[PDB]
Amino acid sequence: PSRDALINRITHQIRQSLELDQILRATVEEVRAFLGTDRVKVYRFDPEGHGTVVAEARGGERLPSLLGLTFPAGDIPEEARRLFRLAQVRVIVDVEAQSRSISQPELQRPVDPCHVHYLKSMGVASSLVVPLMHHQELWGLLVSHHAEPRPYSQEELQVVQLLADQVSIAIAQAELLEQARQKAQQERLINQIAALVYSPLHPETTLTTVLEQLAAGLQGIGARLRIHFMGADTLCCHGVQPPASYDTWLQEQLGRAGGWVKMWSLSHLEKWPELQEQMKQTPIRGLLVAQLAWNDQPVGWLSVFRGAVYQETHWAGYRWFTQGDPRQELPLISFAAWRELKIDEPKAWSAAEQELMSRVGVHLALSITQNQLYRQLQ
Ligand SMILES: CCC1=C(C)/C(=C/C2=NC(=C\c3[nH]c(/C=C4\NC(=O)[C@H](C)[C@H]4CC)c(C)c3CCC(=O)O)/C(CCC(=O)O)=C2C)NC1=O
Repeated sequence: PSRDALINRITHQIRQSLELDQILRATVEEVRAFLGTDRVKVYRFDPEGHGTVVAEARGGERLPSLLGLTFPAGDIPEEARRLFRLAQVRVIVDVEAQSRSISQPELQRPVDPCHVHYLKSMGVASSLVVPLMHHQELWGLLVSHHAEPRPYSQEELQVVQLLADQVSIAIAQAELLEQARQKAQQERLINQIAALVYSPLHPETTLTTVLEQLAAGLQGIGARLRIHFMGADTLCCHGVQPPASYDTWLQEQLGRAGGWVKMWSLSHLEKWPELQEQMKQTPIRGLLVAQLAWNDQPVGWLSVFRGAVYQETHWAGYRWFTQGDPRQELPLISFAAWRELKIDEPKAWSAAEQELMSRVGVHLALSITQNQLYRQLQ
C-alpha cells in the first residue's frame, strides 16, 4: 500500500549517495521521521568491538545528543552480539515494566537489570535496536530511543527492517567506492614520493617534503629518515620526533638482515624500559618502521609516527562531553572506560599501508644505493 511507496522513497533517499556519512544521516533522519521518536542513532563497531555513535537525528531537545560518543566493547556482552549477528531486533517498550520483546525478519522476555538501569539513567523510556550487517559480520546497530513509553507496530518493525537491509547494501557499496579511492590515493602517494626522490634539487629540501607528505598520507604525527650508507650519514625529520636514542635502537635490533617493515605500539617497547619511558615523554604511541635495504646490505631506516588514538578526536566539541546533563552520567563513565583503553594505544596501520611503506622503502633504498655508488666510482 502506501507502506511500499514510503519504503521506496526512503530507500531512494538512503541510497542516493555513495558517501557513508550521507548514507547514515539520511538513514537516521528518515527513520526518526517515520517512527516519530525522540532520538535515532547509528552505532558503528570497530574491529575490537568498541562502539561509536556515528550518526544521530533528534525530534527536539527532549533527549540529549550522543553523537560522537565512544564506549567499550564490553558494554554490549557477546551474548547480545550473538543474537544480533543472528539478525535480531530488540525492543523495550517500558523501562519501568522491564519487558524485552525480541523479533525476527520476514512474546515478551525479561531484560538484564544493568541495561535497564542504564536506559533509566539516560532518561530513555523505550528502545528499539535493529542490527546492521556487513556481509556476515555485525557492522553496527540502528537505535531508536524515546523519553516516554511507546509500543511499536509490527508494520513499523518490518519497515525498519527493510530499511536496515537497504542500509546494509548502501554500506557495502560505499565500501567498494572507498576501497577504490584509497587504492588510488595510495598508489598516487607512492608515485608522488618517487617523483621527489630522484629529483636533482637539494636533498634537504626535497626529502623533508617527502617525509611531510608521507606523514600526511599515513595520518602520522611525524616522520623520520636516517640514512647511513657508505660515506653518507644524514638525518631528516618532520613533525613530532622520538628521542635520538631511537636511531641507535634501530641499529641494534637489526636482526629482528635485508629489508623489512614493522609496526610497534608503546606497549611493544616493554623490553627497553628507558627507551619506552623516553617515548612516553613524547606524544608518539605508534611507529611504522621500514628498514631501507633493497639489496642484501642494510642502508637506512624510514619511520612514521602516530600519537595516541584518543587525541585524534576533539572530544570537547561534543555537547555530551562538557555539559553536565545527569542523563550523560553512565555514557560518560563508559567513555571514561574507553579512554582508559586507548590512552596509550595508537591506531594501527592497515596491511595496505605497510605494503606502501615497503614499496616506498624499496624506492628509497635503490635511489640512495645508486647515488652513493655513482659518487664512489668518482
Ligand atoms: C551511546 C550510549 C549507550 C551505550 C554505551 C549503550 C550500551 C548498550 N548496552 C547494551 C546492552 C547490554 N548491556 C549489558 C550490560 C552492561 N552494560 C554496561 O554498560 C554495564 C557495564 C553492564 C552491566 C553491569 C547487557 C547485559 C546488555 C544486554 C541486555 C539485554 O538485551 O538483556 C546495548 C545493546 C542494545 C540493546 O540490546 O538494548 C547497548 C547499545 N547504550 C547506549 O545508548
